[PDB]
Amino acid sequence: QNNNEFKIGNRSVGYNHEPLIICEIGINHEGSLKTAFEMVDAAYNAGAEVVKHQTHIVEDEMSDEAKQVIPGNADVSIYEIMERCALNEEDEIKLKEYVESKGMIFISTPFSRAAALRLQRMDIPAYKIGSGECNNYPLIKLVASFGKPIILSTGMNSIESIKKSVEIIREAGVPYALLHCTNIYPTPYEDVRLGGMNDLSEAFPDAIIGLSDHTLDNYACLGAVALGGSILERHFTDRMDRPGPDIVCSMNPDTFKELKQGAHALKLARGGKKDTIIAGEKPTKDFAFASVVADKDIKKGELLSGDNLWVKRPGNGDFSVNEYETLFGKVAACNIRKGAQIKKTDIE
Amino acid sequence: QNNNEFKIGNRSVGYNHEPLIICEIGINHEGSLKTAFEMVDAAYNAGAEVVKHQTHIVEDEMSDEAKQVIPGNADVSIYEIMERCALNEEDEIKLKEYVESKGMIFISTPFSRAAALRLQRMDIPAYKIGSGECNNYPLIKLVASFGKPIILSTGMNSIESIKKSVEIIREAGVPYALLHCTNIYPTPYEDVRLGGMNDLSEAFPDAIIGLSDHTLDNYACLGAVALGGSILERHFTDRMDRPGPDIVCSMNPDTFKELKQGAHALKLARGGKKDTIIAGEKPTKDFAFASVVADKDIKKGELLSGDNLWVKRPGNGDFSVNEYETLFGKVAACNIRKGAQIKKTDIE
Ligand SMILES: CC(=O)N[C@H](C=O)[C@@H](O)[C@H](O)[C@H](O)CO
Ligand SMILES: CC(=O)N[C@H](C=O)[C@@H](O)[C@H](O)[C@H](O)CO
Ligand SMILES: [Mn+2]
Ligand SMILES: [Mn+2]
Repeated sequence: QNNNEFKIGNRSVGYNHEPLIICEIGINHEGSLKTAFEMVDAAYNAGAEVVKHQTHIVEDEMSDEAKQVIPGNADVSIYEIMERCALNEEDEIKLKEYVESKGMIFISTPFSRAAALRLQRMDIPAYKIGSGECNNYPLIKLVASFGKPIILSTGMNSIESIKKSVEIIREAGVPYALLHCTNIYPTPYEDVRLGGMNDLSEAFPDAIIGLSDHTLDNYACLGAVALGGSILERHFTDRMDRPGPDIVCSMNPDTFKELKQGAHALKLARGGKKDTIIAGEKPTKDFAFASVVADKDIKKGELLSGDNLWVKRPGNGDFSVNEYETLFGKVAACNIRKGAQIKKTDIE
Repeated sequence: QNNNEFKIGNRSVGYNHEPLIICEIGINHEGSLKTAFEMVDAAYNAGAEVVKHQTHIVEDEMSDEAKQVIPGNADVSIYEIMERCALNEEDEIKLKEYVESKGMIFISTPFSRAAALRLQRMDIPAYKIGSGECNNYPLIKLVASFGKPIILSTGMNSIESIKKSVEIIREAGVPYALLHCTNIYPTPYEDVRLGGMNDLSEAFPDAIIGLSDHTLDNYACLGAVALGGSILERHFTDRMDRPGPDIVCSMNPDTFKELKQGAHALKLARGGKKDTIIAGEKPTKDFAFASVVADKDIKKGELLSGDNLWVKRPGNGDFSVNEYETLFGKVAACNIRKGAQIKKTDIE
């Protein structure tokens, strides 16, 4: 499919690498640092490599009007949701320390210029841009200027729209990933359109391609690995009985383990060429291919024909079924017994 | 991807249809009709639509040489294995009756001319050609002459080799499916090469494409549905404690149910276009897109610039973040308050 790669710290990312699962705890901690640590713990214990946060600073990321608009998966204002779940800088720093104290990579999504500038002071290894901010070219310009790689969610945007963000990233010269995404919480299967992944890499050949997902299970993310995705992102929780607008479409430690397992299998099985010769198939070839046999007794000097020849397993005959017809017209040099393979010495 | 379809009895098969799972009991019944019925039962009870058999007639399908060649997943001759598992015509007829008495479609794989002629007397709705016989053009010629659709496994064969079989099928004018396949029992993930599916449909645009599989689990078959497969075939057993050379890579009633479930989900999620507009995304668009706001107080008659403008959620502003730069140079008609959206009445 392709050979693009870049590193997030020490982790190589790309088609020829192990697909990377981003556990976004996001606002699932409900603004509690203690809950965020329990979620980071569940992710460590499940084998996660990367915890992603959301860096919310309510005054810089929304104007007064956001206190009157309700998101689709909640019933209060988006302003109220972020004032309730936002971690301040002192605690977000503690989150990053904790995540790395558990051996894992911390990245986050900035929603504002102030949030973007806070993460650069923390010196995170790479930056996630969410689907809302995929058309936020002034913000993309700022993050790309930090010189880290950029993982850009691409939901709710067209190729034409994304191309303007991608020109900005290329200009800064940082490597980048494009994540196909659908921003309904949760997302019906029929709205995933995994074909959108091929569309994205056909439109931008230099990009790592993966999927951000908000369906109820793993099927979409597994399908994306089969298609060549290198990065899979689901929301993450320690347990499903947590409160919060994104908990519903999150994975828990067990389903992460399923996803990590399917991702590994499909990383091996995907791709390749039809025509490749698999050495392990040879004993099956040798016994199951057909060889040309006599279909009846054939007298010395009689002509071989489609009436006195046929084909039978196994494959060690002098003439393969591929050469069946080239024996027509040839003359019997011996008496040939019915059911015997046609040997070269059976014809003049 | 494509729009090809044909029917197996009453079941429509193709990309725009529900993917079809073939439960091949094969030689798992170990030659026992009573065991074959227990396997047909487990398949009915699990929700199967199609039971596939293998139609073995040891004298017509192999010569004397097959009593000296051992298949890779066993330790006796292929001749011995088939003499032990082969159902005679009286019992194979009873199998087909039973399978249809349970509401299901019976198809089988012929391995010989006699086997092919037995199935036409039974008047099966479609024919499976296994990977061993994919280069058996004289046998393919005979089966295609029966006028039923043909599902052709394509393991251990190149595109160039398959093309000769496909010319034969097209000539008879029956619709056909191509199944990508790897004939190692069982098959490591790394040998599946799911890309071979795209290769097959790129080489033959009129064919239904699916996968025949012999890996240990469902990951491959799920990946094939994500890629657009319409037909999935695994070996089938009622329980895993059965004896036999193919039991190992078979599915049981539970894992079939998993596969049928993943197949249904990935049938919905696969395909589509990136640029499609998902109506359900609109509330997220309205709250998460940014609008141009004043970044500082701006005096009446001052010029708007990248220093006094910025962008903030939500999306109901007069100017989208897409129009951010077109506001540069415009003149303030009012006093504009810091943090307020730029309204059209704020500029001359
Ligand atoms: C558009 C957007 O930013 N969506 C976020 C996911 O990345 C969500 O986590 C929202 O913050 C959340 O669903 C609001 O209820
Ligand atoms: C090449 C071939 O015919 N393989 C069959 C599957 O379709 C197997 O079921 C074999 O009959 C079996 O594995 C022999 O041990
Ligand atoms: Mn998300
Ligand atoms: Mn098989």
